[PDB]
Amino acid sequence: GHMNPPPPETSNPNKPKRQTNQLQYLLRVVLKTLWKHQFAWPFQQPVDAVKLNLPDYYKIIKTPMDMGTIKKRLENNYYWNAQECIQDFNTMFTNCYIYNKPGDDIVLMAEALEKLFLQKINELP
Ligand SMILES: Cc1nnn(C)c1-c1cnc2c3cc(F)c(C(C)(C)O)cc3n([C@H](c3ccccc3)C3CCOCC3)c2c1
Ligand code: NA
Repeated sequence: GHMNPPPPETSNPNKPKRQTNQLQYLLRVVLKTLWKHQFAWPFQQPVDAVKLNLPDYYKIIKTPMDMGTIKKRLENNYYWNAQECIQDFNTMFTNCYIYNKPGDDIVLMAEALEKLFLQKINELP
């Protein structure tokens, strides 16, 4: 009846690459801190709508994003500007709030990670 879309692209080999203080901070400080949070595990890979039986997930969410994709993107120097990476983290949180309702365990988890994300991102060098 329903299948998953392909996961987001994690490499852009025809684009030029660079290291900046903000991109290193996004990988080694922001992503590293969120990845090891007690409630990070549902956000470390794309939503498997097939395994989780969510046939409406990819009908409601057209810009899926997850930390596993952000991690691979940062490791492949996918981002040239730190604001592109920040936008992917914000898309991941906004998708969770769009699909789910307050009081849902996944939302409580998302709100805790979002608080930690905002604390580290507000200190962006
Ligand atoms: C939905 C949704 N919307 N945004 N996100 C980011 C999600 C999301 C993403 N990944 C997982 C996920 C990955 C898993 F591997 C497992 C296993 C197979 C081990 O059970 C469960 C997983 N669930 C559960 C879940 C929530 C609602 C409906 C069905 C399943 C959560 C997990 C946390 O506790 C509460 C229930 C996810 C929800
Ligand atoms: Na909601």
